[PDB]
Amino acid sequence: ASDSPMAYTDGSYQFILNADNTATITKYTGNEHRITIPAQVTHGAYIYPVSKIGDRVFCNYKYVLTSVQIPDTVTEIGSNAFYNCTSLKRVTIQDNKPSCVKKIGRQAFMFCSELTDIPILDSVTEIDSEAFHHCEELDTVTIPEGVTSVADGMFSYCYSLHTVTLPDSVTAIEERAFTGTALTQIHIPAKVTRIGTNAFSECFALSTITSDSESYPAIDNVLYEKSANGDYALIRYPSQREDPAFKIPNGVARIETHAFDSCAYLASVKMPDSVVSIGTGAFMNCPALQDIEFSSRITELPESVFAGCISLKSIDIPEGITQILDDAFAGCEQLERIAIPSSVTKIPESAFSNCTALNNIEYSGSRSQWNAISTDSGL
Ligand code: NA
Repeated sequence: ASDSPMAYTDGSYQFILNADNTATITKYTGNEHRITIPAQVTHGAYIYPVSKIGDRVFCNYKYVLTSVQIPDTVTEIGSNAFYNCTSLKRVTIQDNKPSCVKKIGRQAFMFCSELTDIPILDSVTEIDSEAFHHCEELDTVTIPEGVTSVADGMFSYCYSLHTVTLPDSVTAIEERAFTGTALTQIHIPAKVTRIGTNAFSECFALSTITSDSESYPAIDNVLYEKSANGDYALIRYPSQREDPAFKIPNGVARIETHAFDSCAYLASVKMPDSVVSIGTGAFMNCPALQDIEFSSRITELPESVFAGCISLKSIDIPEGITQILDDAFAGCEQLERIAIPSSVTKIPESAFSNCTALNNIEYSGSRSQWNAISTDSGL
């Protein structure tokens, strides 16, 4: 269908009729700053309980909006229902009754950056992608038993969110689910079998990691992904961990993207030769990082790998690296010396951008070989 179903009006609300003799609110035509979703609507000879807030009803609401009250008849909140309601403080249940909300749609509260009170989460079984993306004032969240995954970007950039309780029923934490949050600790429940890329990237306040998952063990307070073949990928080193040095264990095959981003204290890192690849921005914004011992089996320095590593003074790029990608050392203001092997044939101009102390480039090849290095790479 290229059109939505036939809608009726009851006061400031429009609605459609559901197959189970309930109604879905599809439009709001008022301009209140304190919203009360109706528990019932009338059409013809019948009264319909309101079971759903339709997709986008308050999406980009142009008027001032501070609070929303939902009746306990509502079992579903549509996608983008309160998208960009940036002064919305609270979403409560009428008469302080228990929430009956079971499903929350994609981006339902995305950009509700002042939202602090959300009791609608208490009996939910499904929450879709980015439902609380940029809810910058949420402080603690409890996901109830019955939720089976944390959908992608669910709490991305929830800057105040310092504690999240995940239930035993969660089997997946999707991509970017907690990117940029204020989590001080993480507990991975036993049934987690998938953690998506950057689920814990930019977690600047993280100090402890615990896990009951055999697929995602916490080994010496570091989160890993363990593959069926026994290989491990290091996925999250806690940024607030105070140890000046860390040696990545033998048996780790990959340092995943942003695994060591924003480490406030880490000064020295050592890689085993089992490490064959490093993800984008693996050590970005590590301001105390001074010494790096590389694996002999890596062949690339990925994008932004050491971007913002402002204490880095000297670095020896291992023989066998064939390319140094965009922004690899961008903003390394104290970098004075870099040894580049003749195997490096690609270095974009941005790789050493804002490297004002850089006065000693030790290149093991000839001037002709140096001039043959390609400076081409997209963004
Ligand atoms: Na090598």
